[PDB]
Amino acid sequence: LTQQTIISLQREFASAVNLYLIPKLVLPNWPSATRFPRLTFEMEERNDFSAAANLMGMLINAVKDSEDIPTELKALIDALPSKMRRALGVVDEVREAVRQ
Amino acid sequence: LEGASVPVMSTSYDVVVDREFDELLQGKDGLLVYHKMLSDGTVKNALNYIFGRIRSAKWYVEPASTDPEDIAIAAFIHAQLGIDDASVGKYPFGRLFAIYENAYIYGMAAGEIVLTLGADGKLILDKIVPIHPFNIDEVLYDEEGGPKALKLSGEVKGGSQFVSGLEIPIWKTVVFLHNDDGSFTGQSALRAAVPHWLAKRALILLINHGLERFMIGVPTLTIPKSVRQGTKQWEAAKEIVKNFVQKPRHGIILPDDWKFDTVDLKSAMPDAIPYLTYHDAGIARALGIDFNTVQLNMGVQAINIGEFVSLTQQTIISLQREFASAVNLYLIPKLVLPNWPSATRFPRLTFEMEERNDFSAAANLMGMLINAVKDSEDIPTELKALIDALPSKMRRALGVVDEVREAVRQPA
Amino acid sequence: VGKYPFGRLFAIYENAYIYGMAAGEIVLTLGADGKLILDKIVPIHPFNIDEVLYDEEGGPKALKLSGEVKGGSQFVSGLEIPIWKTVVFLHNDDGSFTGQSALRAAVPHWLAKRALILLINHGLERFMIGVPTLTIPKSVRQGTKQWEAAKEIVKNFVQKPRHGIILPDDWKFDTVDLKSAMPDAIPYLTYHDAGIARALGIDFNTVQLNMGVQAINIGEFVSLTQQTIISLQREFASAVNLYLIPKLVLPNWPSATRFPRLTFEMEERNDFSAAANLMGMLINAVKDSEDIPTELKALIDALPSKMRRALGVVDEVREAVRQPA
Amino acid sequence: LEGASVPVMSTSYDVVVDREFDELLQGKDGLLVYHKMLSDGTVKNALNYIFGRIRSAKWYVEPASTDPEDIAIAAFIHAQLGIDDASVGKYPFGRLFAIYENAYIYGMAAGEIVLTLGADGKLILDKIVPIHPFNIDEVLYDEEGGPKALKLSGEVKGGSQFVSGLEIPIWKTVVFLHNDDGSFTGQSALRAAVPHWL
Repeated sequence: LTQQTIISLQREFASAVNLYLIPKLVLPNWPSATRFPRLTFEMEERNDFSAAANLMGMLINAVKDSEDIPTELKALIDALPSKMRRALGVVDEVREAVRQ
Repeated sequence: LEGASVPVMSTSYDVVVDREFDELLQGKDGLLVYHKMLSDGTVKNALNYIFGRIRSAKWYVEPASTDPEDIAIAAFIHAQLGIDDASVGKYPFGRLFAIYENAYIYGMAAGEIVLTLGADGKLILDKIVPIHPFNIDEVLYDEEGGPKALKLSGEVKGGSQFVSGLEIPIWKTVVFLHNDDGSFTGQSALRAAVPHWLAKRALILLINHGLERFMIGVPTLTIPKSVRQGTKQWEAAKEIVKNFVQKPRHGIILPDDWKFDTVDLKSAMPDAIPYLTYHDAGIARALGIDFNTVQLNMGVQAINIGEFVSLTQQTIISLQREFASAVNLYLIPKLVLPNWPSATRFPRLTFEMEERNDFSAAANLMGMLINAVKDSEDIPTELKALIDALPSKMRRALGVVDEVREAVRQPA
Repeated sequence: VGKYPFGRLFAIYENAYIYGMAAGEIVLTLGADGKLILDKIVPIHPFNIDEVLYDEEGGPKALKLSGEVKGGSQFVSGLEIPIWKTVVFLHNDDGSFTGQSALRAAVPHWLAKRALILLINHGLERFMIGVPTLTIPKSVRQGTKQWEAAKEIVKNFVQKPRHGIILPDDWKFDTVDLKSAMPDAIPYLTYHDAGIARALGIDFNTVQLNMGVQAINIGEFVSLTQQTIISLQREFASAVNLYLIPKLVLPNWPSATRFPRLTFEMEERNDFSAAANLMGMLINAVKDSEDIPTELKALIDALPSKMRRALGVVDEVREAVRQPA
Repeated sequence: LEGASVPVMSTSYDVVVDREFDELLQGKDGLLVYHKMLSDGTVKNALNYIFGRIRSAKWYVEPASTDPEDIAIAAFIHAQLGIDDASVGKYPFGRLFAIYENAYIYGMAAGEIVLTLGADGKLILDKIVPIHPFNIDEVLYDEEGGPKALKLSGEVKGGSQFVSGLEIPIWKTVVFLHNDDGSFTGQSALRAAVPHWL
């Protein structure tokens, strides 16, 4: 119940960074830029980790005999309905790009 | 084919004027009461929970149909709001919720919709200018009782100038009403909490006063009839009574015809805490919260707190629908029509229903679906086909298969 | 959520629940497809209904309205609308076409609660502060310095307790002996207060909520309350099915003899774990099918009633709408 | 393509002036009350929990789209902040949270954004200079009630000189407001706790 208060404060903080800071860092380097990256966070409302970890195991088992498990697994996850996708966590394409 | 034969009429009869019978809560004097209630810790605790839960409802855009054009228009709106997993969004998204919060507290609020030319050649949302009910003189109506404009008066932020009877047409605005009864009159959610709030404040004053007389005692000094005011003896009497209260360690030396005592109150102090917390917790009950916000986790209670949080969801889901209705009626058509002048049906802002925790059972079913299509040549396609064929309860438990999100996530 | 007018119908039904009856004017316009479509519902508040007019057989034929146009442009006096231009919501119609407020049976508990809060407020002051008494010699007369001193003592006892009381030896100060502790009226107050919600057919305590020693199974009392709320859902659906849907169908299909019906999913018990498990067993059975959706829908419609209904609605109308042209 | 016809207006009516009715909590005298409340053990216990949970929220950067260019720009920002599993980050990341904490306590705070030339040729974040509400005289507004600058007065740390009415344009700053009602006026989160504290 207390998380509904604290998540509101996280949104207030993110809004200020997204409005005042990020455009000031992007425009100098990309003067034509029309849309901007956004700072955001993972929603923590309830502890569904046991059920979510079990589903993660069932997804891996399904793509196990794949010639490229990472690619097939990421494809299968993005196809899940919203509640099921979000329970596994963030598939961070920006982290992936930085780690190249 | 004929239009309406019945006009919109005021909710007025006898002492009830535009839904209100109590003179102290009529018009802008009413707004000052609701403003003062925001300084109460129990009111603020309730609004923090309610407003937090509303924003967390997993907001998304449903298209008018599965037609590719309806999907395209829905994707434009998705992009305008910055729909995302945390409902952070682009700047104006958050501003709409802040205006709706003023409507919840005061009964009505609004924003001016400002468009600009996008890089694509499309007209896009530039900003929402918030309008506070303190700065609304009145709503103006046509001859059939339909709203046509807002009349505004107030000081420009910074104190450069006063605004005096400025009129803005309704078609340039989004208007949020709380609990509209059909007359286009909003009402503060705090209305039914006023009696409990007044009672709580009066009881805290009474307990504070009682605690001093039972904690310290009321000193009495009985002296001979010969002692008159303005004597050395008289000063000594006043000094004894004063020191009893201020300097208890001092002690009291008396001649044998002077008698000191405290008033016998003839019982223990009454325990008013249960009656105080009845009125205090009653503030949150009046907003439709179905768990005790003052005792919270303390004391002997029901085993299943989760069920009382689920009961509270029926109140908060109603507020989510009220917010969505206003966006769908006032904002989305104003963003679509400039770019698609022939448009006859519109995307709708909506949310995921959160009533019960069925996640363990739903995740287990999700696993059984994946296992069934596992040896498919294209698992995503087959899985989405199988899900849309499920009976309603089973489909909805898995979550939203968001075709608009899918269209946006198309790489160019 | 729906389109704008959907929500407006629920707001009108809410007025019917509170007051006994309410109504809305149905306004149609020409759609892009050439069809007559719903334009809007104009809500009608019972404060603005003079009466229902009846034919010679006691069937309703019109509403007579009086009220002020919103914004105060003019007063409307005895305006008559035929019933066929309206949706009418009655709460608990007994067969006579007379609605009754759901709040009727709560009035006594509401009056008792208000009277008890006044009585407790008054009692709490006399037990918390005390009623001061001052006994003085017969010689002390009104309109004297001594008389003012007496009035100042009793006033200050109430207002300024830290002040203290100095008395000559033939003056006696006391508080009235009430001869017992204050009676605990909280249980009787909460009996009447919680009684307001009992009178509306709610079967859990809405005043104590989660607090105090209780039944283990709160869920069963929420299920009992569903029998009240499902009845209200049927009352709402009946009015839409009778007054609104035929008015949307007949203009476009003048020969129409049968009509679609607004309905809802029955929510009585939480059988979701068992139902989700069965759904998994059905899928596993048709898994090696060349067309799983078709075979699965065939198998589900063949299930016995309890088992079919537990899975939810197989909505053929939703399926038709979701057809891309 | 029409401009706004309605200006931003103050939340003021009768005794309510810019959201506040109690004289003892108006303006900078108000800030002294909220500062004193920080020495209360129950206030500090609550702020420790709230501020800790905010920083622990697994912060990351979402791109404007799945387009490779939008991903590239998002990666630049990710690198500027030093996004990582513990939300430790590079020096300035932590400074933004410290400034937001002042906004929560007092109602508003700010930071000056300073850029420098990076090794790659790009303009990069050099630092955020924190601005405390004790050292803000006022926000300056345009004719439509939009904020344009901050006017500052205070003593330079170390006591070298007093600064008097220094003006910084808003485009050189990040501004944090707590619970902005639409008027660009923040409010202390501690406001509703004052009666219980007394």
